[PDB]
Amino acid sequence: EYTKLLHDGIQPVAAIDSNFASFTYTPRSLPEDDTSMAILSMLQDMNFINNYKIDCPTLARFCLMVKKGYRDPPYHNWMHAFSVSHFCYLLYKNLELTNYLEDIEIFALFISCMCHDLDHRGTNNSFQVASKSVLAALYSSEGSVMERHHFAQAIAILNTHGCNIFDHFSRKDYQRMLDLMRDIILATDLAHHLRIFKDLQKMAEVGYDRNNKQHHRLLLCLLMTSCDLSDQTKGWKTTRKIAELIYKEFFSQGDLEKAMGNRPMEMMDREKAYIPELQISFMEHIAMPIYKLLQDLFPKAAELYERVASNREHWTKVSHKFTIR
Ligand SMILES: CCCCCC[C@H]([C@@H](C)O)n1cnc2c(N)ncnc21
Ligand SMILES: [Mg+2]
Ligand SMILES: [Zn+2]
Repeated sequence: EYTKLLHDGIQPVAAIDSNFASFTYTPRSLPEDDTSMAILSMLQDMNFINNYKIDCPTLARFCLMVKKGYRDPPYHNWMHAFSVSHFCYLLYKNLELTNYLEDIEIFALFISCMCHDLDHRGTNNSFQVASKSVLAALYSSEGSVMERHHFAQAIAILNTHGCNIFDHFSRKDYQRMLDLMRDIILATDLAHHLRIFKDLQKMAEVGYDRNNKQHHRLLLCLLMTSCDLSDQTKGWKTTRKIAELIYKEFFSQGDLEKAMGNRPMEMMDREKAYIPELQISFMEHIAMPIYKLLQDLFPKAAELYERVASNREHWTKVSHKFTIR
C-alpha cells in the first residue's frame, strides 16, 4: 500500500499535470488513485518535508490514513479534502504566503485542509444536536460539533503507530502545530466565520501586518474558509457539478430529519428547494464576501473573486427555466 507509493520517489508537480500549479486546474480531474501521490508532491514542492524533517515512510502512511478516514457521502468525501488541500497549495504558489505567514503556520493550514472534514457523515452540526448523536453529546455545548470531531479524528490518526509526522518535533513546534490545527479546523464552521467577520474587514481596512499575531490568526481563518469553498472559484462545469453533490447530501439529511419529525431547512428539503436562488443567496451572503476579503489582502487573488462572481451570474442566467425543484 505505502511501499507502492514510495517505490518510485516523489513525483514533481509538472508531471501530474502541466497546469497543476494554476488556479484554472480542477484537482477533481486527477484520478482518486493518484491523489495521495499528489499530496506528497505538493508537500515536497512547498519544501515541508525537509523543513520539518518528516520521515517519508511515516508521511506516506499518514496520508493513506487520512484518505481512508473519510467516508463516502456525495460531497464530504476524500476528494473534497484533497481539492481543498490542492487549493491551499495554489495559495502558497500564487499568492506567495511565505511573505505573510510563518512557515509552520502554512504547514498547519495544509495539514488541516487534509484533515478538516475527517469522518464526515453527510450531515451538519444541527442534525447531530437534533438526532442526539454521541458527537453532539461530546461537543454540543462548546459548539462546532463536527469540527471538534474532525480535529479529534486527526489526533487519533497522528497517534496511530507509524503515522506520527510530528513525533520528532521540538516541544514548542509540536504544541503550536496542535493549536493551529484545532483553530484552523474550527474556523471552517460558518458560525465561527460569522464571528470574526467584523475583525476580518478591519484587518482588510487597515492593511495586513506581519508583526500583528492576531492578523496571522485571522488570515489563517480566512485562508481556510477560502480553501473549503474553492469549488466556487473554478469554471461553470466544476461549480454546477459540485452543486449537485452538495444538494444530494443536503437532501439525504432533509429526509432523515423528516423521519424523526423535524422540519428541515429549505435548502435541505427537495420539495421546497430551488437551487438557483439558493446558490445565488449562498454566493452573495457568504462566498463572494470571503473572496472579496481575499482580493483586498492579495491583489493577485482578483481572478478568483471574478470567477465566483461570474458563477453567480451563471445561476441568474440559467434560472430562466431551471428545474423548479
Ligand atoms: C464560511 C463557511 C461556509 C460553510 C458552508 C459550507 C457548505 C456545506 C456544503 O458544508 N457549503 C459549501 N459550499 C456550499 C454551497 N455552494 N452552497 C451551499 N452550501 C455550501
Ligand atoms: Mg466541515
Ligand atoms: Zn470542507
